[PDB]
Amino acid sequence: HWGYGKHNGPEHWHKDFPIAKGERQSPVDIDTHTAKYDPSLKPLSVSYDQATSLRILNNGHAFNVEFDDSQDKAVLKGGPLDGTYRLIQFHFHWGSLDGQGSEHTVDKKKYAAELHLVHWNTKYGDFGKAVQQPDGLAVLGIFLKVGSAKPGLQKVVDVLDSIKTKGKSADFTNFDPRGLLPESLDYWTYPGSLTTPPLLECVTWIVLKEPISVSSEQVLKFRKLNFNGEGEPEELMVDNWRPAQPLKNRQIKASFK
Ligand SMILES: Cc1cc(C)n(C(=O)CCNc2ccc(S(N)(=O)=O)cc2)n1
Ligand SMILES: [Zn+2]
Repeated sequence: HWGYGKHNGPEHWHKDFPIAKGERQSPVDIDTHTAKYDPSLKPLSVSYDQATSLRILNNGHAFNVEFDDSQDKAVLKGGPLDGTYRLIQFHFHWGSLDGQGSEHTVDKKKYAAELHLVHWNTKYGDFGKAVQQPDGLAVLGIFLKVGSAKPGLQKVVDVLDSIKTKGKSADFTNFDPRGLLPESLDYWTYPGSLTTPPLLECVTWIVLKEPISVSSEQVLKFRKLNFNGEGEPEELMVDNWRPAQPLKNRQIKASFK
């Protein structure tokens, strides 16, 4: 099965998922000089005040913080989006070292990690139908750099020892994802894909320019997670990021000058 190893990593995915070599794959490098400011882009509207987290899961590739998406609660709208998108889960991608881990890059700069807040377009009724549509998902991407701790991340960090290995989950209620948001909502946007199999070309990417800082200790705890299941040889969950993919016939737009 696919993963983040030397024999099943990103360069192999196209054999089972040949959309891997498609026209709108993610992530990409954001060349900041050639992204154009688009004055028609709107401010991003992030409304997380009623978000209801339920559970955190080690799925063997990352951990997902899952949300109850059965009511109109935690929604993303505005920005480049038409309509409204409901938060279903967030997760991260990170490195074995501070100098790598992000999926998107900025003028080739790799950040230590990247947070993905995943939302589905309500007009398609559920996530599984949304991923079949070219405007089905909106993923809010936020870079992480190592410096001062992020207080709003610590609750996630401290539950990780309970979900060390693949297939483990833990209750995770009352987590407020507003505590993971940078001060500024300036962003870049482009049409792309899921960054893990099935690599479906269903995402409007919204990547914030301002990173959040987390401490070394916080990322170090991400790096103690395991890709393996309990009772199997330990494989640390590190370097769970896909490299930048060809931009092809796409424009990256900036919300800001
Ligand atoms: C029920 C159902 C049906 C499909 C195709 N699912 C996923 O694709 C699961 C993977 N979802 C996913 C993958 C990558 C990303 S990312 N890394 O591009 O944000 C976000 C969500 N789930
Ligand atoms: Zn992701």
